[PDB]
Amino acid sequence: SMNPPPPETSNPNKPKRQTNQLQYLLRVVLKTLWKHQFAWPFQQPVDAVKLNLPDYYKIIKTPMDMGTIKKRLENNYYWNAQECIQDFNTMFTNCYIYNKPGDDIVLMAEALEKLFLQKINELPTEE
Ligand SMILES: Cc1cnc(Nc2ccc(C3CCN(C)CC3)c(F)c2)nc1Nc1ccc(Cl)c(NS(=O)(=O)C(C)(C)C)c1
Repeated sequence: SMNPPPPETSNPNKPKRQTNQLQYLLRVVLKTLWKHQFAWPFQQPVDAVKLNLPDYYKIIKTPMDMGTIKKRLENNYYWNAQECIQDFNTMFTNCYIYNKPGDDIVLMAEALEKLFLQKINELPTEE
């Protein structure tokens, strides 16, 4: 059961912007989660072949990970902050959909999500 191609991170025809909110999502939100001790399972797309999870991409149909988010922010791929915030939320929700309460991977996502929520609570107003 192969891995699908990763989510898109480059598209020259996509309208995109650099807003102060998107700068905050890279410089504060992404950077804080990325350096966390629990970040590594989320730093790249799930390799469901190497992890022996043949059902993963049959259940998770909108995959997302912080490696993809990092590339999108570095490429200024987004139009607005909500688009990027949705990518984070997709990543967390996907984790809770696929896994069981109290699993190690869920505990790791919950720690990252708590920090995520604390940082987006202080999202600056758009200038
Ligand atoms: C982002 C994400 C979401 N969902 C899952 N679900 C998952 C569920 C079960 C397993 C094993 C399957 C064979 N079983 C024998 C043990 C468990 C699995 F490999 C992964 N994985 C994720 N990313 C990830 C990336 C690298 C690794 Cl090494 C792991 N492994 S892990 O066990 O979750 C960890 C060591 C606690 C981090 C996960």
